[PDB]
Amino acid sequence: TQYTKLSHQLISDVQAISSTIQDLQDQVDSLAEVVLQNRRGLDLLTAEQGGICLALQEKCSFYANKSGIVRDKIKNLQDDLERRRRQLID
Amino acid sequence: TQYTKLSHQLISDVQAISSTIQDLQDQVDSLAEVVLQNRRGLDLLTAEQGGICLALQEKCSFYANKSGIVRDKIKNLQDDLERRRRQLID
Amino acid sequence: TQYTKLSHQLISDVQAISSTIQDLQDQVDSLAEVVLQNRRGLDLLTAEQGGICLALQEKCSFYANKSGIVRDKIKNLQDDLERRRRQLID
Ligand SMILES: [Cl-]
Ligand SMILES: [Cl-]
Ligand SMILES: [Cl-]
Ligand SMILES: [Cl-]
Repeated sequence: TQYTKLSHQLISDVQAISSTIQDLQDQVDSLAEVVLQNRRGLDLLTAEQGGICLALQEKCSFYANKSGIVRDKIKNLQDDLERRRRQLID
Repeated sequence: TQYTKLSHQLISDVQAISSTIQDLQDQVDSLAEVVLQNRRGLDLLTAEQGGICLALQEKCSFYANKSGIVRDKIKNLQDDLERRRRQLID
Repeated sequence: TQYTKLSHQLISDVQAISSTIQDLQDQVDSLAEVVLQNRRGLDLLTAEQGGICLALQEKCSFYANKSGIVRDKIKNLQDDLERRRRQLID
């Protein structure tokens, strides 16, 4: 009874954590669309300067997206929790 | 002894993870304020064009905030860990 | 056999979660560089107005970075998982 209970608690905690990580990736993705449109906007406004990075005389920063990596890992983890719940009944 | 130890370890890990998720939401919220002010700034600069999205001739991106969802879930999880610690003593 | 198995599962879950949190911090850091360059860009374009916040007649938003806090916590957690794996063999 004790081992399955702690097993159940682990699955529940990991599920809750996984949904929260999804929420964070959801926000990062949403915010990133706004930020990259803002960069396109600044590049438009400074087109004659060659874009905002050249206007600033700076090394240019670009976004390194990992949305697919995170979403796959979370889905694969959630799929494993589904299997684990089943085996606790069985 | 073993079961409470693994129980203790689960609670400690989940607590540490939960604080790190809070940190991520803290940064997302902070960065989002900067990004949305940047959008207001671009919309001001291109007011005569109808704002930055129309100036870019693009579908307009807006931010989808989930801060309250995440913060509630984390607080509710931390509250449960508090109860679990108590029951391990009891 | 059961206790080490659930112990193993906890370590594996926490490891997977920790890597995903790293991914999120990686994206936040990358996106933050783009956002802060965008702010410098807007401040350049509105230099005569005193920068974008004064041009907007708004309280100015600045980014509160916690990258080092998160990365340390994750590395320290991963180091502990390494020790725990070893003790499960021993
Ligand atoms: Cl489990
Ligand atoms: Cl931005
Ligand atoms: Cl527990
Ligand atoms: Cl463990």
